Amino acid sequence: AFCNLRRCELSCRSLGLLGKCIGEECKCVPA
Repeated sequence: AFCNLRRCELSCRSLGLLGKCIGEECKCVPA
């Protein structure tokens, strides 16, 4: 629906950590 979660998870991996959806947005979180 409103979150391209794998694109988010790989963007977070590229910085150094896991990704999650919030809603119409996604964010990164610790391992």
